[PDB]
Amino acid sequence: MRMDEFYTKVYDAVCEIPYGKVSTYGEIARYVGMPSYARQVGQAMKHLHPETHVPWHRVINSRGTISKRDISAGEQRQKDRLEEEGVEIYQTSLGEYKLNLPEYMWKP
DNA sequence: GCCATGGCTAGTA
DNA sequence: GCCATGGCTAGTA
Repeated sequence: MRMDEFYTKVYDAVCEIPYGKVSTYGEIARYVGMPSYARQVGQAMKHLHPETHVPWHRVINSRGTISKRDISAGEQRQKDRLEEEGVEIYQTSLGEYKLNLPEYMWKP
């Protein structure tokens, strides 16, 4: 499979995560049949434009935290979105935001 | 080509 | 560890 397809397949899968659930880079990656490709799902999400109607906020790492995402710390926005979805998050010592995976985890 | 740089993470320590 | 992108440079031609 070529990139650009992959992407389309990701976004498809991401568009499938239910309102108020979530998944992880890792899961998605395996979902679309390329388990080794977490990081890239990462990047697929990165490249989307704001105007997207693709649920990129519903994807976080396997440690139930909002991925660091150093460049453009304006990922604060991912938090907001997720709260208004009802999902409930808190911070940590060392900052970060985090939630209860077993609950919110989309178990397809 | 070799190398650093990422919204990573299963399995060690 | 895994793996794409993209910016350097040995060193072929």
